[PDB]
Amino acid sequence: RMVGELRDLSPDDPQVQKAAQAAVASYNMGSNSIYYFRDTHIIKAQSQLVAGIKYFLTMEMGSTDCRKTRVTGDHVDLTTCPLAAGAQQEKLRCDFEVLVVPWQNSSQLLKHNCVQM
Repeated sequence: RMVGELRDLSPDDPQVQKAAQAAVASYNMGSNSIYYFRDTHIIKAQSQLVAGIKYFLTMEMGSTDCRKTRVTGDHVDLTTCPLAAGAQQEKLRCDFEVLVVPWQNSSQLLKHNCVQM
């Protein structure tokens, strides 16, 4: 078995960004809201070395005006989805654990825990 150091990374790190996008996309596939949520801010980002790499992300999200009825996943561009304003506006502070392995393309959201703000 292989277990490594838990290290702090920059939120702007390009591989942290991909992990975040995989974390958000997985949340939307399993969330109860009609609207797609979107990452607004990445607060903290750590990485741990395993047979692969685990990414421990603390990040803020926001509900959008984009709906699952009108737009399907895998074909949704969250950059074209505006944050909902008033009445619907819902914010979440989420902890994400993203596993990335070399033999796979799709990263996995292994665990999550969101908390309204």
